[PDB]
Amino acid sequence: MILVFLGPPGAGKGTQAKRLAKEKGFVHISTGDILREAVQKGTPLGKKAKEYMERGELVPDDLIIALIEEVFPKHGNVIFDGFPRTVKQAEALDEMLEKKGLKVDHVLLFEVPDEVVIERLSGRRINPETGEVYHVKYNPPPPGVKVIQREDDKPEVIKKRLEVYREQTAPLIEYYKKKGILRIIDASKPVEEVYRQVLEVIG
Ligand SMILES: Nc1ncnc2c1ncn2[C@@H]1O[C@H](COP(=O)(O)OP(=O)(O)O)[C@@H](O)[C@H]1O
Ligand SMILES: Nc1ncnc2c1ncn2[C@@H]1O[C@H](COP(=O)(O)OP(=O)(O)O)[C@@H](O)[C@H]1O
Ligand SMILES: [Co+2]
Repeated sequence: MILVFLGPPGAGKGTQAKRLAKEKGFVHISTGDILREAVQKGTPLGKKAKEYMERGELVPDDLIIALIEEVFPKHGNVIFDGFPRTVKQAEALDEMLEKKGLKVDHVLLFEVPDEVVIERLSGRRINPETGEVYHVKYNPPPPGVKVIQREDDKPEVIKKRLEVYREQTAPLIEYYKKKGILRIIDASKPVEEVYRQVLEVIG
């Protein structure tokens, strides 16, 4: 089965997806994670993407659409996490799945207010050795463990990513609600609670 996790940055989409992949064996496709690997490796995608990312802008559709083609697994259930981000991306995803006799089964919309997303992101910390994600207030790193804060988690960039989310990504809500596959999630709640609600949604 094929899920899309949709919603603003910091809503908790990655936290839930990684949890789901791990416990239920979903294939977790994180375009954010994939892109950062590429940038850090200086691949051609990496080198081109870098500037858009640093600046809180969207990497161009064609690049991302091709990236998805590359990583989409022949078998397994799939969580799309951070893709699609635009209407053009969603149209292309539909056609790709189609050629494979597949489709998007559920779009989960992680609803959470602007106020909450700023607190989630500004406090997001990463363990660079394992890539485990933490938060200063809600799930603090173990003492003596070194962690970084991502550049795009800075206030100015956060502001721009929110803006980008509202302009380009938010119209996906109506796009999927149209298909009758959009389920709403209350992403404001604690992790365990948001998680139980994700499980109930997907049966
Ligand atoms: N589907 C996509 N289409 C275009 N660009 C993307 C996509 N996914 C990620 N990116 C780029 O990578 C950056 C980091 O993505 P992501 O980790 O999903 O952001 P967030 O901090 O909101 O989780 C995005 O701001 C964007 O520049
Ligand atoms: N339900 C929640 N309540 C409180 N904090 C959360 C919750 N879900 C995630 N977080 C924290 O908020 C930050 C954003 O989570 P993340 O999954 O990285 O966001 P997204 O993937 O939607 O961009 C992370 O630091 C994470 O540890
Ligand atoms: Co993420």
